[PDB]
Amino acid sequence: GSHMSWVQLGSFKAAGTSGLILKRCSEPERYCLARLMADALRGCVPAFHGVVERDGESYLQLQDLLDGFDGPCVLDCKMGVRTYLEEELTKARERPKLRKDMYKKMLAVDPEAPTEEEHAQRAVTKPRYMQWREGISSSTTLGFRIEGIKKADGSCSTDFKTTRSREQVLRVFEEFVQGDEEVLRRYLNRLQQIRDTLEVSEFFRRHEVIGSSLLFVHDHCHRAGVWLIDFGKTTPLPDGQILDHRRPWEEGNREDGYLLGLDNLIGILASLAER
Ligand SMILES: Nc1ncnc2c1ncn2[C@@H]1O[C@H](COP(=O)(O)OP(=O)(O)NP(=O)(O)O)[C@@H](O)[C@H]1O
Ligand SMILES: O=P(O)(O)O[C@@H]1[C@@H](O)[C@@H](O)[C@@H](OP(=O)(O)O)[C@H](OP(=O)(O)O)[C@H]1O
Ligand SMILES: [Mn+2]
Ligand SMILES: [Mn+2]
Repeated sequence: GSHMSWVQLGSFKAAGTSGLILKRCSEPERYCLARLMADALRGCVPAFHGVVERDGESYLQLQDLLDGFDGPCVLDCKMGVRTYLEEELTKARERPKLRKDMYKKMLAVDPEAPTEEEHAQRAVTKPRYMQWREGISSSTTLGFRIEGIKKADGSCSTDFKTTRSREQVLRVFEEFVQGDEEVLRRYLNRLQQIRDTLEVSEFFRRHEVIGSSLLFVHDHCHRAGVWLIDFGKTTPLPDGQILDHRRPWEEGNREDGYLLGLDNLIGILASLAER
């Protein structure tokens, strides 16, 4: 029905118009959604209708991706081998912002993960925290990770920080689709068509795509959709340089491994389909 329905049952706000949702405006994301409405990827992303002012603050007017669905099941998949901007590595070297919260969140999962100095600081840098998160999840090895699942009653889970192996990921999607062969076939058809669109997209070859997700939505009527969301960390390459989105990331090359992720994701769903 609507995302705000689930939020009720915080960058998001209810829109006045039916089938729309408001997201806190960010300059990079607004720039990206405007470009995307004129790109090959237009149909692979939520409709962007412009910006509205609400309680003296700027909001993106977006398609509510849950509108078409009757009690939607939702899975958010963060795409890429790298999940932070290269500029974070520079800031952490010249002027580190020590994060006590990120130390705690790290300590919780692996008490041996922090260094002697991090233990002394009770704090880590963001890039260090994000690189650690990439390695204990599937991000580093498969180029994506499951972030959360969110059904319509309100039953939700974010308990996937150590979902890392191909077979672990397959079992999460297995549980998500609950043996619905039609939903899985539709998901795979949609991902195949998204990969084809990304491989010809003028936007995609010219932009570093960090921290974006694929949103999987299905319902008990076997309706299934997938969209790219969250362009808040998607930035243009300088002087007409391009990415292949498959080759390994090395500081300076701005590679995101987005298509390495999508290739592996398609391979896992295709594997599940044959079980
Ligand atoms: N257009 C949309 N329609 C419906 N639901 C949406 C839409 N965009 C986002 N959502 C939901 O909101 C969640 C967060 O979206 P996202 O764009 O990643 O926001 P964010 O504030 O950047 N969150 P995060 O990346 O986790 O720090 C998604 O996982 C969906 O469940
Ligand atoms: O709690 P988690 O999931 O272990 O870590 C989150 C991470 O998932 C992501 O939401 C990140 O925001 P980003 O993608 O850079 O916009 C957050 O960073 P920050 O706290 O907002 O700096 C970081 O904490
Ligand atoms: Mn996001
Ligand atoms: Mn985000």
